[PDB]
Amino acid sequence: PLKVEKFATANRGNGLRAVTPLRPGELLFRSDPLAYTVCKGSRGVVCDRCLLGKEKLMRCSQCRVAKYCSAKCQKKAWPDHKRECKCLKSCKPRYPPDSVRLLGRVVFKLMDGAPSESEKLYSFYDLESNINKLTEDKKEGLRQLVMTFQHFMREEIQDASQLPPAFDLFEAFAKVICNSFTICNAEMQEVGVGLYPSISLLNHSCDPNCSIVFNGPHLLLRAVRDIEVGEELTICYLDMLMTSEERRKQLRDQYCFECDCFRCQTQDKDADMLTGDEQVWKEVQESLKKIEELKAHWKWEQVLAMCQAIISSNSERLPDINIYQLKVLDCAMDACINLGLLEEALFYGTRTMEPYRIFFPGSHPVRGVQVMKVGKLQLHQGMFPQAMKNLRLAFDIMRVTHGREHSLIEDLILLLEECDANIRAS
Ligand SMILES: CN(C)CCCN(CC[C@H](N)C(=O)O)C[C@H]1O[C@@H](n2cnc3c(N)ncnc32)[C@H](O)[C@@H]1O
Ligand SMILES: [Mg+2]
Ligand SMILES: [Mg+2]
Ligand SMILES: [Zn+2]
Ligand SMILES: [Zn+2]
Ligand SMILES: [Zn+2]
Repeated sequence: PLKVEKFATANRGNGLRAVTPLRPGELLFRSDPLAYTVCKGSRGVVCDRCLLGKEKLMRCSQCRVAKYCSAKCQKKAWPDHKRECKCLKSCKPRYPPDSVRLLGRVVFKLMDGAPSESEKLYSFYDLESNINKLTEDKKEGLRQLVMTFQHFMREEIQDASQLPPAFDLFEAFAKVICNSFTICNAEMQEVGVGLYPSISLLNHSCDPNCSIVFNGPHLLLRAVRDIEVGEELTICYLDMLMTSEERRKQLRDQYCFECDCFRCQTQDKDADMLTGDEQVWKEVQESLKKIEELKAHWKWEQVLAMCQAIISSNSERLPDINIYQLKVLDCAMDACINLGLLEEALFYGTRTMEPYRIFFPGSHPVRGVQVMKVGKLQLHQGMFPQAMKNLRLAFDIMRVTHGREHSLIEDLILLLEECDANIRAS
């Protein structure tokens, strides 16, 4: 009962295509990960199982590394965590890279696990390594991860016979880097990384016809536009606010390919993204490196301090459509929400609305969540008609990008019903 199938593309390798016409919002695939792990920055912040930020987490007794929101989450996570727990324990104080911890879970899943439904269309052994396209610097980085893995796993795995029969650690890491999915929360922090081999069949487009959304570790693949029978299915591997030059570099470095898509050919939106004095937004772009690092580690007061020094800077300022200014406004909004400043969060969030409409496609999950947060801030500050307009716009987007299978849609429906009741009382 699949609406999608694997096929061999001409120049792109393997891909995924529709066997039947698809309509916007239609659910193509849903899977749990083959393996996944919390990211280094969100470790000890978000529950290891459900990846939700909780006010109270508790450490696993043995390793004291994994943290859980509930006994339910540690029990559900115990099969995945059982063997790595002894590895994390023995390697303290040192914490392995995310890719190393992710591959360790892959190895344990393949060794001790039943066949994973995540592999239905495509398996881990099928994944693209792009090894013959790797530069010598990339290969050396992989060699370092191999030795890190051999150190990190030395407790559980001392020899190749404990690895799967065909398993080559160099090839395995090459596969992990190109096939890893980043799991993000509503604040654009990356809370986790996981492998979904069936979903790895989707080739990239900067103008994709599909989108992925995450509910905890659970992934949902949906069509965001009408798709003809036989048409290849694509997602965007990258953040939507990047210049064609930035996208080219990232797609080269990580995925070893050159994007020929129409947006990259025409440098679509590049000029509008870079508006303002070039010297000014180079300095903002440099500051974003530190700001987004603080955000990855969930230090909001420090994020807001740096963001205000930009938005409010005595020195020259940039238009809100400048993508680096826009990223700063977004980080400030998310800091104000966590720090409990709603008026200021709404001020920043309101300023991101029109730029988000321009830069994000018609239905994109990032924009849907952004509009939902703004409408939610407006509702709680008691602007009902403004909140209702944005909550309805968020629903128009998120019914396509998220769908009834996503828990956030249920929350949005409750916000709409509350906002509507307030308007009718007036
Ligand atoms: C988490 N997710 C993002 C993983 C993607 C794994 N693959 C896709 C499936 C591949 N075709 C396969 O056979 O397994 C990427 C790889 O696919 C190629 N690829 C893609 N999109 C191109 C595109 N638009 N143009 C050219 N090559 C593309 C590229 O080599 C690139 O590393
Ligand atoms: Mg190849
Ligand atoms: Mg946001
Ligand atoms: Zn949990
Ligand atoms: Zn443990
Ligand atoms: Zn492109």
